[PDB]
Amino acid sequence: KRGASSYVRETLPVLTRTVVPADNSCLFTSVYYVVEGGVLNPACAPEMRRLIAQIVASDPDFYSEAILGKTNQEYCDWIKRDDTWGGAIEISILSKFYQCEICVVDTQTVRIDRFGEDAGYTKRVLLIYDGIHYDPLQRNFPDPDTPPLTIFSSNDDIVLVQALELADEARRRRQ
Amino acid sequence: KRGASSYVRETLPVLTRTVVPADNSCLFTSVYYVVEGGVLNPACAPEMRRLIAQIVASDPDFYSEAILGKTNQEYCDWIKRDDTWGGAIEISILSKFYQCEICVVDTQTVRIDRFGEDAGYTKRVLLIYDGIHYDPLQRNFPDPDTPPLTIFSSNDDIVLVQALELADEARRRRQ
Repeated sequence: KRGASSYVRETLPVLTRTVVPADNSCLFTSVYYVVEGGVLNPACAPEMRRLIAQIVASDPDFYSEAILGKTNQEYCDWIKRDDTWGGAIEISILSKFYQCEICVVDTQTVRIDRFGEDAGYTKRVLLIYDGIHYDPLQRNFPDPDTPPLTIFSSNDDIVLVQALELADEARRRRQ
Repeated sequence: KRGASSYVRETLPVLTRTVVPADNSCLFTSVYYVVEGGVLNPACAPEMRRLIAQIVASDPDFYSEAILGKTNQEYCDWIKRDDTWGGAIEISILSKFYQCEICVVDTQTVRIDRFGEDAGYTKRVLLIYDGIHYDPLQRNFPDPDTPPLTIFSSNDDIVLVQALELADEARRRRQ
């Protein structure tokens, strides 16, 4: 029969995805979810786009065509549209605003893209990206009381270890 | 446009499954794969079953009905059949024989079952189990030269962190 006495069971916290709506707002909704401590607000994008436009218009010395791929005013008009999709340029701006490292695991390349890698921020948050859609990641614990965590120490590299595994498994399921 | 300059890419080694045949030999084939350094030998089971029977018959003081769920002779006849499936009793015996901790991640319970947890072995190997089929796990590296690794230090808990993630993702895909 079974053998239940011949081993010691172990468990640890794991990272899990929380799914946000599959629309062009997903970057903004995912970022809000993790910097807010794990709370979905599907209406956050217009305020976040306005914030990004304010930041970019206020620093044209930095935010030029070479960075934005559009003129500074053209970019600001563009980010304020309700139909545009966010990406790396906006994640970099939001990382600086929130003063938080944003680590995006990419399931197409099995790599983490770290925004704020050298900034000395004390916290990091994680998203997962498949080339079109972003979702937020959180740490779930193996106990019934601890709520999920979305904001990590920037010295916590366990989350990076686990995120990469999740990306690798996703890319293998895709293949 | 794209934003490729605004982040630092990072990667790390990840654990991956190597698939062994979907038949009743899978425990034995998976164990051979990892203790042999990552080599599939689909013909290993008869020799491994004979070894287990020899070990059990040689220590009836320990290997009684309370451990085996059969009489010692009934167990030895049973393990030598070519149609029987291995499980925890056999993993515990093989862990002692190989002097290696065998860590089975269970995708039904999202837990690692550690055989040899307190034995002071200096190496560990990992399998993944879904309630019926075992496959071996290995560490693959993000470079073209390092071959995959199946035998870890028993102080390497990164492999446990990553295995649990893989189990969690498997149980969520099942649901």
